[PDB]
Amino acid sequence: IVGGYTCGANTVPYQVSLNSGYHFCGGSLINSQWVVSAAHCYKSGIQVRLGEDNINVVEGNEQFISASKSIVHPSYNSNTLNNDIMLIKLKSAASLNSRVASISLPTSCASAGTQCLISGWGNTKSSGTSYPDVLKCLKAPILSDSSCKSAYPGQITSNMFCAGYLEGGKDSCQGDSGGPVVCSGKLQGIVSWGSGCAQKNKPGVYTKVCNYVSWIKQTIASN
Ligand SMILES: CC(=N)N1CCC(Oc2ccc3c4ccccc4n(Cc4ccc5ccc(C(=N)N)cc5c4)c3c2)CC1
Ligand SMILES: [Ca+2]
Ligand SMILES: [Ca+2]
Ligand SMILES: [K+]
Repeated sequence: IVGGYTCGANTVPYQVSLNSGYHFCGGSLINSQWVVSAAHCYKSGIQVRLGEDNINVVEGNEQFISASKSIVHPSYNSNTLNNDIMLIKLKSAASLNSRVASISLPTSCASAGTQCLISGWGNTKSSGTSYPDVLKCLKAPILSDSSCKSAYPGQITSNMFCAGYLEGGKDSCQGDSGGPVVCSGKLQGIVSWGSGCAQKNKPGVYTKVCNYVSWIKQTIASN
């Protein structure tokens, strides 16, 4: 997150860190046994870390649970990032508390201009590299589809939306991938891609979750 603020210890309780010996992507807990992240974050040997603030210090609220199963969306296209979503099932159920909570699936898509909260442990530099230890937060509005498509000609699909600032300075970045985009208390997006980070006229692109609700519900019920 570029141009964000320090959220504060367990302020985004559904935020998950995917670890494979190091943090490599964010995720969102949708229930005691399932996490939603991006298909581009797919990897073997995933450990899910819940209730994390500072990823390099154990402050005692953490729950480290191995993944038993990974399911990348059937139509995921690594070339275009269309359908950038994966489900991750936990070996054992997480213990929900004030620090570890699940986020609800959206019942409908959100409108352009709706304010959202994006979070993660990604790079905080527009151009440079500086990874934080504590979770960063950022408020950003959903952009109009026209603005999104104008910004990335021939690359935006109906499964994507843009959020951020056209004037740049604030965005998600590498390290935030797979992370939640929460608008009006529902998971509306997943940090997917972009052109650099916080650049003028290059907002963040997010997987449009509301398109995936029956897929998520059905997949979960059968696994
Ligand atoms: C050909 C085509 N249709 N494309 C559509 C868009 C897609 O963009 C991509 C595709 C793949 C990768 C990729 C893979 C490994 C490591 C870093 C990679 N990056 C850079 C990358 C990755 C994640 C981001 C999250 C947020 C932001 C952001 N500004 N908020 C930028 C990111 C940049 C990519 C950007 C690939 C090109
Ligand atoms: Ca801390
Ligand atoms: Ca910690
Ligand atoms: K990334």
